[PDB]
Amino acid sequence: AQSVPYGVSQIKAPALHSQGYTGSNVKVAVIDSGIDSSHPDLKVAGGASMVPSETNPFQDNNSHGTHVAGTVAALNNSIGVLGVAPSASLYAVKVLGADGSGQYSWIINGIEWAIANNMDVINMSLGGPSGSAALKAAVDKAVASGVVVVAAAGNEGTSGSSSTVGYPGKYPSVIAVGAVDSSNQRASFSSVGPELDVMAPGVSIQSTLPGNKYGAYNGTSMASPHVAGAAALILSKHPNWTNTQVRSSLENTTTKLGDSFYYGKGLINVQAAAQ
Ligand SMILES: [Ca+2]
Ligand code: NA
Repeated sequence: AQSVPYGVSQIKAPALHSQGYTGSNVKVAVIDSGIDSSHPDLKVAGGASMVPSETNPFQDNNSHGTHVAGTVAALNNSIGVLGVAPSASLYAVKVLGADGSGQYSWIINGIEWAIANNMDVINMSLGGPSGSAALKAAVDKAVASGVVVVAAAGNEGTSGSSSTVGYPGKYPSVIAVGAVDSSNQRASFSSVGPELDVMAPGVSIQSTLPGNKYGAYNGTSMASPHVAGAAALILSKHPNWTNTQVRSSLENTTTKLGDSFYYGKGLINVQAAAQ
């Protein structure tokens, strides 16, 4: 028996699945800890590792990349969960080790791989407090190249009047995603600031874990893949739309939630965005 995690329903993904739009032929790169390609509820189309220590992107030592991957694209079958874009072509771009730590060079190499490999959407459920000119140039390049780039806003909460949006989420070319719960309430951990773009469900998100398991996690890393999945649904309905058009559609059709410093534009609604 399959279950639909609440976050998939919240963003109105089942409305698109009902129409027959499930993300088919859309290439999504999950730039994270790898994806357990053996999970019965996932199909991994390819990938590459950027970790010089761990060559196999298809082994997830951390769990994170597998959980993110299941929010984007857990298969529509009789088992497990359901992803936002269950027919999307998932690619595992390993940039983080078993510790969940990476190098900025590894991340940049993963972005570059995704551009060279004609990915449609990049998800980066990662962030740090410090950016780099090379990191900015990579995200900017991916955008200029036609990629939809989505990232977690960060789990820094509030800090006075300061923005707490991490990098690369802080860059204007990236869609930075904050986290709400099932009641549309911002999660206390969710980073804030002018650079926050949209919100998605990020509290108690059930998804796939390595070794044929399922579990729930909290974080803006869990909100991000809802938006990356949403961009894959939009492209499956409108394959001729640019990344610019996908982004605008998602930002312009949100359910407004509260002050933009805390909530950005509000909650994404894929049914409205898919127009
Ligand atoms: Ca399933
Ligand atoms: Na941003």
